[PDB]
Amino acid sequence: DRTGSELMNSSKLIRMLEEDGWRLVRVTGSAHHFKHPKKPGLVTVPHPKKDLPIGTVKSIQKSAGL
Repeated sequence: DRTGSELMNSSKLIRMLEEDGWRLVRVTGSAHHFKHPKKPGLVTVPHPKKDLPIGTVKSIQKSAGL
């Protein structure tokens, strides 16, 4: 609930990130650091318990999907 470095996300689309083959290579309290063994991309989803819009997620999908 800040206005800086808000990478926090909570959405069903995070599950898609898992199903795409992204693996948690670095475990953190809230921030899940995912790496896909094919593309040089690192996706970090900090997942709290809260209804969060996909506004940041669709930005993640740019790195996670492309």
